[PDB]
Amino acid sequence: SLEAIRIGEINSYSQIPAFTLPYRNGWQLAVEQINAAGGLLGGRPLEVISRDDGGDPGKAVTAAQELLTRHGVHALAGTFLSHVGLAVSDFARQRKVLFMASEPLTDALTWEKGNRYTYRLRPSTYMQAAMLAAEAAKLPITRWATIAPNYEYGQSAVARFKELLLAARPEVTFVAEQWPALYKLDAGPTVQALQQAEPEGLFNVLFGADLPKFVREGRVRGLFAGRQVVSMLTGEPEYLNPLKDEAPEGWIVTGYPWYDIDTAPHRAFVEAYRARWKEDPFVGSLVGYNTLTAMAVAFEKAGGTESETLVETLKDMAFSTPMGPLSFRASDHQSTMGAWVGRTALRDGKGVMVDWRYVDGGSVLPPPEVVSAWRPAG
Ligand SMILES: O=C(O)c1cccnc1
Repeated sequence: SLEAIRIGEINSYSQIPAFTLPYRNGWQLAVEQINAAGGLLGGRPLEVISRDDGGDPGKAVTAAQELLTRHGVHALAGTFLSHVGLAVSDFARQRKVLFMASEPLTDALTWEKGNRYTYRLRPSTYMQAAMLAAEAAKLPITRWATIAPNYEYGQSAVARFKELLLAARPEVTFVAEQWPALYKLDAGPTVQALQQAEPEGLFNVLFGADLPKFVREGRVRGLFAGRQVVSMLTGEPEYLNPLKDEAPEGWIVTGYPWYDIDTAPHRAFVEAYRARWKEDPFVGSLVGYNTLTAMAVAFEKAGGTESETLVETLKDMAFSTPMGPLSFRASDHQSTMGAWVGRTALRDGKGVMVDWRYVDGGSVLPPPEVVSAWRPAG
């Protein structure tokens, strides 16, 4: 038996299965394909040992330690919540082991709290806020209100949206901010506070379980009528689909219009996923698939599992995905994975995105010289 290459993956399987179950389907698909094609480094099988974090930073770090000390994993991967990602990243820094963050979005993972051992796949809060702020900047309104879950992710998303919109439109004013605790939205009073401030536009960061509550209560109380809504992640099917015919219309969102992407590599992924799982993909599926693909490429290009070489190998490293080649920047360890921007609509009683475009991640990233200086000096 040849020794496996082992990846320790940690995620919120118990807390946000809407994302994490299709995500696991995606990374498992990638692993199966890699092993069927001969494995890595002369035939070594790729193995993922996965753990639940309960959506908790402490539990995630305990899991990381167990993966290292009981299973001798060669790298860590995953997480969903931004503060959980930050905790696992700091642990990885201390232990000098690769951590490939998949889904946590805060730009703090690559910038303010960036480190040698941490790389991150998905487009960050900054990146998605840049996409959305550029759209908001074209609207002939000035009065904005924000609503976001009150933890690292929501805080970063709102801070970046405000910064980027104000830079484009110095006359914009932010007339209200609402900060429900994650998964604990008190919809009535929150909606009323937004209405009271008489905004023209709303910027929303609620996702998952919080989103339908906000959509429904906003509608009941007339919050959305005559207002523009700009909303991070709302076009991702894991959040949009459960709303069914109550999906919001005309919102400007980031999301994943997988049903309408016609390019061959993406269709190949959709069909391989459907054949394997008998389910449609969600954005989590693409995230899982890309994460394990990128990691497999890193091991293969490194020629081994040794941590320092592995980390060096990822600098400016390209990897093929269902959306074409992506790379990890040497400067901030951020992948060039982008997102899709467009408007929500109903199609046959289901939420979809229309008038959308793919925005490559590089196009909304500051230059390497700029981001390098935002990282810790040691
Ligand atoms: O906390 C995060 O980074 C987060 C929130 C929603 C979706 N993906 C990531």
